Amino acid sequence: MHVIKRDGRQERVMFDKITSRIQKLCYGLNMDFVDPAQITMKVIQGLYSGVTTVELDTLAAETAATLTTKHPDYAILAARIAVSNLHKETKKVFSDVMEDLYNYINPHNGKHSPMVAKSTLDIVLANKDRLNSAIIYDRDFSYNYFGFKTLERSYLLKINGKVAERPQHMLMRVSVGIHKEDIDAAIETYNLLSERWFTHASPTLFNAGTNRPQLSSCFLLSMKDDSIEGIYDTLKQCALISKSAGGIGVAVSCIRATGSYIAGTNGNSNGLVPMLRVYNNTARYVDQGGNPGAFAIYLEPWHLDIFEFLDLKKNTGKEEQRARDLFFALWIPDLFMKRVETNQDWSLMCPNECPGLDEVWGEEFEKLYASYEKQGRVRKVVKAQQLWYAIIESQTETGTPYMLYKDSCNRKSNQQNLGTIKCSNLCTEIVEYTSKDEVAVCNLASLALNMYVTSEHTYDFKKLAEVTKVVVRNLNKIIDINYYPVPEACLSNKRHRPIGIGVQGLADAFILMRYPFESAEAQLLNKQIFETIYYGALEASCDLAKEQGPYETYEGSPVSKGILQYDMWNVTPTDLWDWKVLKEKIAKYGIRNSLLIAPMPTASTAQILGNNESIEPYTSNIYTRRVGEFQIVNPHLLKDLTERGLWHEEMKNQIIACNGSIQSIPEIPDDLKQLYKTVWEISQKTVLKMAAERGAFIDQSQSLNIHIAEPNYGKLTSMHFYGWKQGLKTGMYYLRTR
Amino acid sequence: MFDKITSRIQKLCYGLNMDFVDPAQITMKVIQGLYSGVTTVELDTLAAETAATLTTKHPDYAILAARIAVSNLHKETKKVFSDVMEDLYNYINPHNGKHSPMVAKSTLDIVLANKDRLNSAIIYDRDFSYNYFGFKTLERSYLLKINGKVAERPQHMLMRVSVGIHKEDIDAAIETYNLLSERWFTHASPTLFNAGTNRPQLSSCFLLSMKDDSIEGIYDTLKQCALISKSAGGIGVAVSCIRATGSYIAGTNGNSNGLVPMLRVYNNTARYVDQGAFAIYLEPWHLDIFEFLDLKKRDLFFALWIPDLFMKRVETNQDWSLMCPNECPGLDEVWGEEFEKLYASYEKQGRVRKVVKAQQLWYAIIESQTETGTPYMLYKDSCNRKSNQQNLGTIKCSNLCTEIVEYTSKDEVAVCNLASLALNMYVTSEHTYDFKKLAEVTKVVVRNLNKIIDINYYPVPEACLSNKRHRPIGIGVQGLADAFILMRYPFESAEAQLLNKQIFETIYYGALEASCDLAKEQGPYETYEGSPVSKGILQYDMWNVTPTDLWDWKVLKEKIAKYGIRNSLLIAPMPTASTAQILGNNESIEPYTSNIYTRRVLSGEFQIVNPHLLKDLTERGLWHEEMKNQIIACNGSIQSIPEIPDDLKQLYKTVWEISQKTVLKMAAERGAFIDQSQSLNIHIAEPNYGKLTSMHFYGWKQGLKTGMYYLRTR
Ligand SMILES: CC(C)(NC(=O)CN1C(=O)c2ccccc2C1=O)C(=O)NCCCC[C@@H](N)C(=O)O
Ligand SMILES: Cc1cn([C@H]2C[C@H](O)[C@@H](COP(=O)(O)OP(=O)(O)OP(=O)(O)O)O2)c(=O)[nH]c1=O
Ligand SMILES: Cc1cn([C@H]2C[C@H](O)[C@@H](COP(=O)(O)OP(=O)(O)OP(=O)(O)O)O2)c(=O)[nH]c1=O
Repeated sequence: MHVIKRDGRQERVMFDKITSRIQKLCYGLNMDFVDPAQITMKVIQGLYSGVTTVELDTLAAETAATLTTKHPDYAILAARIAVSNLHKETKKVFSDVMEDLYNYINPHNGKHSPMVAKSTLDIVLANKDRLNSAIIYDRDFSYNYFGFKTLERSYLLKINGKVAERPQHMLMRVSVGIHKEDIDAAIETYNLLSERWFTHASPTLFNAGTNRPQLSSCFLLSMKDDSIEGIYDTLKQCALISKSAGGIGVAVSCIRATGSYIAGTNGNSNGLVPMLRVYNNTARYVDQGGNPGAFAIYLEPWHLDIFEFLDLKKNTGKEEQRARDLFFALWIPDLFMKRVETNQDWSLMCPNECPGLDEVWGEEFEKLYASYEKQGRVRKVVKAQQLWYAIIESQTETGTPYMLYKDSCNRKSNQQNLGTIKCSNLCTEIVEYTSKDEVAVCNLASLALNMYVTSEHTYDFKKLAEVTKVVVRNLNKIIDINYYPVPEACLSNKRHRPIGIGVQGLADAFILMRYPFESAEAQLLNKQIFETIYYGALEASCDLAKEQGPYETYEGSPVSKGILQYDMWNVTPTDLWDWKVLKEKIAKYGIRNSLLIAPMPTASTAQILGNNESIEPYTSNIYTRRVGEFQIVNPHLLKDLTERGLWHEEMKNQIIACNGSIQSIPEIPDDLKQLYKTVWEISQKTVLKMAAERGAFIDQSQSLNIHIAEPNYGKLTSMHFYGWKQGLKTGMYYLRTR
Repeated sequence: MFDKITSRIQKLCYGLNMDFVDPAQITMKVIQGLYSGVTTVELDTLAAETAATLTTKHPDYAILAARIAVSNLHKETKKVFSDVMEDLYNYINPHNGKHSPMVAKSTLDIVLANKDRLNSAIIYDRDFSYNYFGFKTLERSYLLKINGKVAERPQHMLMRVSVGIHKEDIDAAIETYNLLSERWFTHASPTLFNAGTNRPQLSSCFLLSMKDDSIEGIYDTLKQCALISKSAGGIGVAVSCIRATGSYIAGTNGNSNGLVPMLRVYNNTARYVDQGAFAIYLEPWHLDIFEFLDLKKRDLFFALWIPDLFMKRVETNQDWSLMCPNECPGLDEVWGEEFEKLYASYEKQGRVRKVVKAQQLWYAIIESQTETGTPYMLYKDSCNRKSNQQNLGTIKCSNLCTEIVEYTSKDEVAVCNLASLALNMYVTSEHTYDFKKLAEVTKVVVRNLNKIIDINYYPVPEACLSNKRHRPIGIGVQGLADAFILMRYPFESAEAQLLNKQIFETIYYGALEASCDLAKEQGPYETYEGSPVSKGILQYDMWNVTPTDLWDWKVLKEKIAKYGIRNSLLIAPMPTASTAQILGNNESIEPYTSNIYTRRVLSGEFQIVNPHLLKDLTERGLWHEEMKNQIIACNGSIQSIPEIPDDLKQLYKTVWEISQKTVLKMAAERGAFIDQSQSLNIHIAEPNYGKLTSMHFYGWKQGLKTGMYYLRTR
């Protein structure tokens, strides 16, 4: 028939032609129920006397995509269809893409617009010879579809509207954006970024090697002062960060509660309820412009406005008086948990009546708080369980507030010497020091935990621990060259140098190592997996101290005084790793990095390489993405449903009506039922259990979500108090129900 | 006892024309207190209260109601100024315990040395000069309050204001006091508030230009904004410089959300920081102009900064290009016959983001005004061509009240510290106007306001740099309505029109003669050289209005040509709401809005009628409880009731039936002797868009700076 080619000529569209043009790609697929026949069918069964070739692979790719439910290989295939009709549509070699990206011109103004950077490009052509050939473009056939169309949507820079990079072109520029002048490691960084041994978090990918590269995600802000001059110089600070697309965690603990005396202008303060709507509208003002930004507010429960802090995301409320786009978080000191569970009363205080109440934690905070109580100098006295179910009443309504434990989050941080951490980040994993002239930042890089497994289901620990070895130096260099939108951010992270190495797909990891997520083997691996990262991190940060000198303010720190993160948890480690010689190695030289581990949640940067989204296990065995609107079942799961033939259309529909609960239907081996157990089914005691076990080797904190489709009050009460009781820094990210 | 209170009562009824005043009916309504309880002051509490109720019978019951509250304010306040000042600095906040000096050591110290002459120069029978409703606006905020109890007397606060301004200058202090106390004028509200206090703010005015289009500049304007709302200041903001909705963002590759989500951050800011509200000045060429008049349809007041074109292409039924100040830069920053050439550029260059018929825009503004009242109308190309800061550059906005027109920049956020004139104190018991002292008093006020410039604690250093060079001062007025009424003029009359020419002339040449005097002493304001008046041509020349033979300006033109003036701008009629709800004079320059009005004192609601109306009504007997109701039924109008000699309903007519054609008339006739603008309110309660279209243009055809403040309906 009738398709106009890549030319401008015509070709007889034939089934024999297309089914073989797909057979060109199907390599690395068990091609036993993978079948290029029945792609071509629905395609040709709509092929009209028209329709070009690329605009036929629009059909061919998006059709093999929808038929991923037949096998998780079809997604990886539907990718190559779209990728190959991106390859023949994209410039073939790297230096030619880069040169073509800097000479970019904006057709609105005519203003010459450097997509990349002169700070980068000129080092790029400098090694054009080997760099260009050091790119295996056969590695963007290793991505799955639903990840690739997270890639091209916003990760692959386009020119005037259409794609300008290939995924490898994007990955190499990233590895060039990081090391710039360095090449022996730049291609090394690429050579792990490409075959997905890991990834840098979202912003490190976008504008690595653009002019003023902004390589940092979330940022942290303590309130400058208890002053409008300090407040709006804080408000400016964060508005600037959301300019440069930055997540933000703010300690607003420092602020005059509602009804607190103002000496300067003889009125009472308005509290945070009005002060925070200011941040609310700041958020959906400056997005970056084109989807919205949002900041995580960290108010400590001793603050008089804590109840009204909690009324703030009740679905639909009181209009002129309520905020939405802000995310809320609790920076909880041990004491509150204590006399909730002892059911003794609780004092609510103003940080001005009771000054310096946010800049103190733990045993030091036990008494300073009780000192005001004896003086009588508090505003509200309420039974501690009040504030407690009122929090749960807020969480059961929404999912917020977040739950961080200050006197667990400060007890076990390497930044203690700098003072009290008054807050965490947007997604509650980063626990760094913040102040008037300091706003520490997140240097983030996900780890694809599923990749370090043998085809014999044994773990490749000594490679995980040296990939991190590379991950740490990347994030170090990122600290220097990263554009800091605010001068304090620089002169913070330039000081402390905290980097946050996150992980993803430990959902997938447990599964592909053949472990049920709950098993006493997972458990048993969950240690060592995070022993591995931390070890490789400390080992890498140590080699860096002996080369560039320990960060500003290194000694004073827990490690400089000779006692490490797990030692703070009293959780003595496992003997993979000879920790004695690491401590000693850390001891002559030091470390370059204040904090290292931060299991940060990754969504887009997880969607991209098919791993399931942070540390959380699979939520629904069958789930969906939209870029049509495609059904996708768990890869792993269908991997085994087909190996032994228990997957039909009279099975797919059964699992959908289960929310992935493949536990009901008894034609599936209980070897798989245990293994692919949806997170809901998992009594979450064990998840936080696990978190605490792995948290011992986490410098900062870990963004943990909690899933119970049927959330009671005590069944939520006994949840937090498990996590807090057994040591966690971050108790809960979101609450998911239905 | 009944015969004990009535004695206690006209022991204060002196000066109150005792025919339609009667002391017994006061004692009668208070005996409902029934005694067997109530202190010695609770009596006098509701006794004043009772007298204030009866302003309905005579405006003298109000003045009496004052003294009652006042004579039992002096009872519960010690009687000497230096004492009051002493306890005001030796104040301790007992919620706390820390030392909190409510006045200033820097001023007390100044008080105690010149103590013996200051305390005696204070006349303490001038608190009796105020009337009740004025007195309890005073009670609330102006009189400093030691531990809840009023620590000051009106005198004690006013002498504090005098001493706060002159500081070491005592001879000029009793000066400013004796005409502050004899109500010959008054300073701005924040002045009377923190004059002589620790870290004093003496300004409200306050203007702001976006120091950029960038976030960095958006929030250092916002940082500045909250800082000023901290210091209890209302701001006019120039936001014309800001990216329209969707106008391509640079390195973030985003597109702008434009104005609306921005102003919402300012909205919320304006509500977060009280101890307030901001005005936002957006020129009609900005693209987001339609997303602009829907926000009004909130804590922000809105305003258009209109160039001559927009009107010229609204009459002529001609199109209109809405532009982005980024595609079409420097567009807000240019004015007049020149601006139209720059605007017509991007017209021909074609870079325009949305073009609509200009009259559609226009009625779209009338649609927002009829509902709300906003936006304020101020004519750009009509402000700068008649402004004395025309040399410093295009003035890009006005204040939150639209009387101030001052240059604003990267670090110059102009203030216009303020003081109003009691225009009704200048009359004879021979019904002729006293122009002599009006200059003389204005002579003083300029110098005080200029002392205020030097001592004022400025919230942002940018405001300091603006006031120290320009040294501008907004000298406003009040009781315009009462002046005509005491000169026995109708507001609309031609001898209202004579006099109003003259009235602002004497003020202008009173202020110019005053501003000329402290170029001698200190040296011309630094950016004098270049300004239109350093170029020997004044405000009334830019309107080309030949002044009255009243004064000899040829003399004044020629004083100024020598030494010069320490000030850039001089005249600027406020809307003196509280700042005038004290003396007994009608709010700014507008006529009597409604002959009978009511103010809410806490819980009570007292019927208060036009003090001159009733006092002329009663002179005839033709006033009563039926007359009374008939006037409230008209929401002000006394034209219905034919009993009234038709001479008096010319005199007291309300601004409703005062043909606005002719309000904007007199507004132009005085605007020539006004260095800045004028807060002009517009009043029609049944407003076809036709009326609004014709009243608006009458303004910019007549060359006004402010086309319109508020719209006012029902
Ligand atoms: C208030 C007044 C008329 N009467 C009182 O102090 C006490 N009293 C009575 O035994 C009595 C009986 C029946 C009706 C009303 C009253 C009443 O008021 C008074 O002047 N009583 C004289 C006693 C000194 C206190 C007093 N001057 C004050 O400051 O209120
Ligand atoms: C509404 C809105 C405006 N803006 C504005 C304010 C930012 O400073 C600007 C982008 O910053 P820049 O990229 O620095 O702006 P620019 O280089 O194009 O020139 P200018 O600063 O004068 O605009 O766009 C946003 O960035 N985000 C938004 O959501
Ligand atoms: C002016 C103002 C302050 N505040 C509160 C919140 C801020 O923490 C703080 C900043 O303003 P200030 O009260 O002026 O801060 P301050 O340290 O100078 O306190 P004081 O004047 O009593 O000596 O006041 C409001 O809540 N609303 C307001 O309008």
